[PDB]
Amino acid sequence: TFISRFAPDQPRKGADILVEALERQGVETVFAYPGGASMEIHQALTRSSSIRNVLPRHEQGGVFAAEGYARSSGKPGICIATSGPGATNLVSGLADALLDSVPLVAITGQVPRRMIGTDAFQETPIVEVTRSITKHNYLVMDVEDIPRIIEEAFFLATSGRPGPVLVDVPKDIQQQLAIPNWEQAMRLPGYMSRMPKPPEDSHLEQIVRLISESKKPVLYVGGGCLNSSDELGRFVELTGIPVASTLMGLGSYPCDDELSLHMLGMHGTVYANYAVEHSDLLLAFGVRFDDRVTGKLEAFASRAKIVHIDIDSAEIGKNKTPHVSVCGDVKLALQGMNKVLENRAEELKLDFGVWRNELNVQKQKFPLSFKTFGEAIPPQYAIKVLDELTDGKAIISTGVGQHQMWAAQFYNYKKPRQWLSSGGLGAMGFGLPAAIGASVANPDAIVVDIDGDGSFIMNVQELATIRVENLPVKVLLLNNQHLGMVMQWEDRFYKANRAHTFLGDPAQEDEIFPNMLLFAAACGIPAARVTKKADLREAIQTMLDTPGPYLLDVICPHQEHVLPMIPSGGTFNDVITEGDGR
Amino acid sequence: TFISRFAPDQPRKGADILVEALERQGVETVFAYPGGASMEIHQALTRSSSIRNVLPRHEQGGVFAAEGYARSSGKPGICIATSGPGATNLVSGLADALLDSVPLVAITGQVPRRMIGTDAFQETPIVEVTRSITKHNYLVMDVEDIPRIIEEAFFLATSGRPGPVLVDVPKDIQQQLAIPNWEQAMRLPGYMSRMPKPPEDSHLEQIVRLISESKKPVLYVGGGCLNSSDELGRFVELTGIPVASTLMGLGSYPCDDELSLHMLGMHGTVYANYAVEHSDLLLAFGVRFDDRVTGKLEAFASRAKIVHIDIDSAEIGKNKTPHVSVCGDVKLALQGMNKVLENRAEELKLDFGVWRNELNVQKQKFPLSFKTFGEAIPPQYAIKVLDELTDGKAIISTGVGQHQMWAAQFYNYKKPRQWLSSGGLGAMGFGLPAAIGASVANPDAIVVDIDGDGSFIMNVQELATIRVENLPVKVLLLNNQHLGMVMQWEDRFYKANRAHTFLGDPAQEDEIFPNMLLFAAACGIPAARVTKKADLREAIQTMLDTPGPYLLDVICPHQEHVLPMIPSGGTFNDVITEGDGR
Ligand SMILES: Cc1cc2nc3c(=O)[nH]c(=O)nc-3n(C[C@H](O)[C@H](O)[C@H](O)COP(=O)(O)OP(=O)(O)OC[C@H]3O[C@@H](n4cnc5c(N)ncnc54)[C@H](O)[C@@H]3O)c2cc1C
Ligand SMILES: Cc1cc2nc3c(=O)[nH]c(=O)nc-3n(C[C@H](O)[C@H](O)[C@H](O)COP(=O)(O)OP(=O)(O)OC[C@H]3O[C@@H](n4cnc5c(N)ncnc54)[C@H](O)[C@@H]3O)c2cc1C
Ligand SMILES: Cc1ncc(C[n+]2c([C@@](C)(O)OO)sc(CCOP(=O)(O)OP(=O)(O)O)c2C)c(N)n1
Ligand SMILES: Cc1ncc(C[n+]2c([C@@](C)(O)OO)sc(CCOP(=O)(O)OP(=O)(O)O)c2C)c(N)n1
Ligand SMILES: COc1cc(C)nc(NC(=O)NS(=O)(=O)c2ccccc2OCCF)n1
Ligand SMILES: COc1cc(C)nc(NC(=O)NS(=O)(=O)c2ccccc2OCCF)n1
Ligand SMILES: [Mg+2]
Ligand SMILES: [Mg+2]
Ligand SMILES: [Mg+2]
Ligand SMILES: [Mg+2]
Ligand SMILES: [Mg+2]
Ligand SMILES: [Mg+2]
Repeated sequence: TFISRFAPDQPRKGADILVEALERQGVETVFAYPGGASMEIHQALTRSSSIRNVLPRHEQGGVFAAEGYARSSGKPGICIATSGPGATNLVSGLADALLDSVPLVAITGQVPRRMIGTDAFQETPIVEVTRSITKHNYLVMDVEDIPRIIEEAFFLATSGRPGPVLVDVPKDIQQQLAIPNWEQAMRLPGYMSRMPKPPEDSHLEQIVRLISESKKPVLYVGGGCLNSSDELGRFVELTGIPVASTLMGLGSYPCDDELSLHMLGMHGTVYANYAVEHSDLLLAFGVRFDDRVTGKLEAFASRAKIVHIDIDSAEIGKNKTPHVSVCGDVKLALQGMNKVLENRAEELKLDFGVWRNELNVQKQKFPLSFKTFGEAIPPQYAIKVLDELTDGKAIISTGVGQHQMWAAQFYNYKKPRQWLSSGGLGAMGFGLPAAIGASVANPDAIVVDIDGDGSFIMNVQELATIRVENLPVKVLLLNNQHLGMVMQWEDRFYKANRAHTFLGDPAQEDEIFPNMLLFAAACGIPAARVTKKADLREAIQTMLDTPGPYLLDVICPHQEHVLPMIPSGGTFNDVITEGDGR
Repeated sequence: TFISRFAPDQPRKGADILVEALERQGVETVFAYPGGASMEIHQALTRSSSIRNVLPRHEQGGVFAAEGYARSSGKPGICIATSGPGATNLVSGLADALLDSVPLVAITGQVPRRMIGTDAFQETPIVEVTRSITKHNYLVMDVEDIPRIIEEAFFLATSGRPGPVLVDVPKDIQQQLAIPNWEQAMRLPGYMSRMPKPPEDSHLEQIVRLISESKKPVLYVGGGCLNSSDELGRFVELTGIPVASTLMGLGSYPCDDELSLHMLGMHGTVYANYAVEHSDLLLAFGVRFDDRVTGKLEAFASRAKIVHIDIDSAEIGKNKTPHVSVCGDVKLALQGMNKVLENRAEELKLDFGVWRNELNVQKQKFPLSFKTFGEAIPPQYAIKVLDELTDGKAIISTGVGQHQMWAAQFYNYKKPRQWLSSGGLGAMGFGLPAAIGASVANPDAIVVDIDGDGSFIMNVQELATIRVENLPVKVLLLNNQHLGMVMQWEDRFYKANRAHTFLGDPAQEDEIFPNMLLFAAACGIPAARVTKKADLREAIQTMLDTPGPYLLDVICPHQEHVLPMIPSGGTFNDVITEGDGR
């Protein structure tokens, strides 16, 4: 049973009830930054012997760290901020967690209840601000509600389609004395009654039947499969269907595998987008048919029967209309379909080697390619060397931009939750704090933040967090001195007319600005810069072998372009396969 | 103490908890119309021996009756409707109660909690629909909340500025068994901490001082004074300040009194609007400076020091900027100012007989006047005869239109809560149901609905309610066969071009259509029609002397106009004092 630090008849502060509510959820780590409206919560945290606090240097760092914790572990991430300016600094993280379906519980202090609505000191209506960028939120109006609301928040954040839940706690409720009741029933009758049931054998056998009748099936795998790598891998054994993955699904099926078509979509491989373009059966498991993937919807999988299995009924038929649909956990659907495939194996005689051979011809004519100019370091090459020296077992977090795409293309993720990247919102500054959360959740792992120079500086203050918490976070900084992805679009569509994409100092144009090594130096983090491709392998090896945190500044020619590229709203026939800024 | 019909350890349905919650509030009458989602509440009502239900024939009749009950008694009116179409039929009454600050508690049944949001049978999101036309509303999500929410609803409806509160109760909560806790504390910390305090002697003596320094003071009295007739009357004794009343304030100060300037505003008396126009001190007690009263705001009381005493801080300075302000109960402000005036009486030497004489000259040159054409019945005359034959002691309710203004002008209300009229929203069909509620709340009173033919037919179905409940409701129907007030504006501003204002039958143009006597006949209510002014006095006398309900159809020439008239947005110099539709 659970052991409380208080007697069952002993009144204690609401802040102490809230912390014990976290303890009763199995919480061991929080990311909490103190302020006036949350001082009581922070005092109660020091009284907890089972919950560790990682103090960020910015609440956006706190929420992004909670995301990295969640994405790398499957557990909910918990961040805590004070009222007013603390709460508003969470907003980008809440939106990011909602768009990527990341389970997250955010607790904000609030001004006393009687002060609400009066423009009080450090008051913002955070429940109103965040209603459209959270899965649910609460304003606690009585200390007796703390056990129930915390329980509901964790249940909502982690069940169904996961997402962020914000709990706003007025300071007077934190100080009120009460005796908690941990037996209160949750008040989610509508939500709980609309929870998907395990899929029926009726629907599952229709799918297995559709597979046997098809000649060109393609698996279309996304973020919803992160807990189904075993079931999915078994499914691929029994069917031999090639696997195309989204940015969010990377690693659900191993990238180094022969049946892997790698990533599809705007910057997906030519052969992955080819497969979807010419398929007759599209198995869309745990995906939401977003515009980065589909392009022009009418042309996406235009001659395929579309099977869509999603745990969110609101996603089924939202953009692309499926032929067959299953609303439920893809993990269960895979388990059920795997049994059918095992028994009726010899009756089905599944063989797609002719389709696979057609795709492997595309895989040989159009592989992912990069150019090497003299001794300049290709960013693609740097990530490939990191893959080798870490044996593809590192947890990878990124910023947003060209380096993000290259980290997606040129690292072979073997398991899900190695890949931590902001996909739906695409928020710069995510990589460094996310690596902080992933390292705390996986203390023995290799954690590398593959960051861009614009993204890295946005939350550079979290270097102090990495040092103080003694986290072995590695930073592989692909430094092209530009806002690279926006620069690439300037080259393609605006005649290379630069509009504020250069991040260096124009007074000293040929100097690396700023000097990221001194940012690491300021926080006592060893660092180095590498410029010549000949030095890169030993440089990365040094970063990995040096215990504790390390920053490697990898200088790269800025004229590189992420390829291939299907322009926004385009079709497969519009794919760009050559060119850069030279 | 209170005696429950259940043992303190005996579980009972939520519906039974809700009814006992009403009993514990002192509720004796409700206006409840049954439907599927509220059947449990109606079953629980039959188990109550202290609460009577008056079954309307339309839920709009139910809410309007609850209004009449409230306006005529000072107690909150309680109406109950089922989900969906029952709840939506309350909407006009909720808006009407909010605009006129009438205390009201509306209970709606709702579909089961788990069905909410699914377009279920007879489901409408009534809490969303009514949020902007109620003072507050609730969606009960647990049977344990019923005692607390009902207590908060009555507290909010009746404290501060009164208003309607809607409580939405899902059917599954009505059926759930529980043991109520009647000791729960309310959760209104912000509202209760912002409640006005009793006025300080600091503010009150500044006002008494401002009175002594003024030569032309005018009292400007409205709906906020309905509980202050004694204090106000005493205040007028000590100061001799003449009293101008709004439509909502009629009867706070007696109309037959010599210091009474009667009603001000768009259809106010020439002398009341004169006083405000030339005053140097305007005592605005319990008023909200609405556009019907002020006209062009810059010209309203343009040379007066304005004292505004309102219980709602949001009203002070909303339209007209006062010089002095007191946020609090006008009843207490009057009591405090009366003490100062009593003690410092001989030191003040208050005498405004010169100003009063100037106003009494206006009162003699421009009195309220009407014309008599042959034997046709002037509506103004009919109301004056009703005043005499009832000695000004009848409770009067009205519809909306010309007859409403005439009932305001030509009846001398002696006490507040004799005058029940929809002022802010101006909802036709109010008069008949309001009379129903007033009669139930005042069983021994003379209750007369002075109604128009358009207004009366809108809720004519409540005649069945009057008969079945055996209520002595008198109907003085001023029948001009037109939508009279809109007709008057057609005459003045649209060259008498009729645009759907005629309510009779054009095929039989000179026939009274419809025959309201047969409407009364259908419901077993004695009725009569009078056409000649010579017959009017005996006709009204018959209506009054005949026990029980009675309808008197008073035929009137339609070309009458309500005078005087300050056009909308005009000034005192724009007042119209002559003309009609002839
Ligand atoms: C600069 C940039 C470029 C990008 N370009 C690309 C690109 O070329 N290709 C690309 O793929 N992405 C790209 N993206 C990422 C992108 O915008 C989206 O994040 C991604 O494409 C959508 O991922 P998804 O389809 O797997 O759905 P997700 O966002 O991962 O959501 C999961 C889906 O599965 C469902 N689900 C969740 N759990 C379960 C379960 N247990 N069972 C069943 N269903 C479940 C959810 O309801 C939801 O519909 C890019 C992002 C950036 C920032
Ligand atoms: C066809 C038609 C014509 C009309 N023409 C006129 C007209 O010529 N003249 C006219 O006067 N009206 C007219 N009206 C009515 C009108 O539109 C308004 O209802 C009325 O003028 C406003 O009443 P009020 O100023 O007393 O404020 P109310 O609506 O009665 O509200 C009361 C005010 O006092 C405050 N208050 C409440 N309780 C207290 C308390 N205990 N202590 C202190 N303050 C308190 C409230 O906050 C509020 O500000 C007409 C209506 C109709 C339908
Ligand atoms: C908080 C935030 N602000 C601005 C953004 C708009 N974007 C991008 C995009 C694609 O989302 O535009 O739609 S990418 C990008 C530039 C990235 O600079 P880098 O870190 O150096 O990486 P690289 O390897 O050089 O490309 C910008 C400015 C963004 N997403 N987040
Ligand atoms: C629900 C409703 N619908 C329409 C209305 C618009 N109005 C009016 C007004 C002033 O509010 O117009 O602004 S008054 C009026 C006509 C009144 O017909 P009567 O009952 O016969 O009385 P009378 O003695 O003849 O004048 C209409 C149509 C209204 N207020 N309520
Ligand atoms: C420099 O002022 C500081 C500084 C610090 C460190 N702490 C606080 N704490 C409070 O002021 N607490 S409070 O009484 O409940 C309160 C009353 C009114 C409005 C807000 C409010 O809380 C805001 C949270 F700060 N104030
Ligand atoms: C002709 O159908 C009728 C008729 C009558 C007289 N009563 C009811 N009652 C219910 O259906 N009750 S319910 O099971 O809780 C229910 C379930 C689903 C949706 C709404 C709902 O309630 C709506 C209220 F009617 N239905
Ligand atoms: Mg089929
Ligand atoms: Mg090479
Ligand atoms: Mg860059
Ligand atoms: Mg003064
Ligand atoms: Mg006469
Ligand atoms: Mg009429």
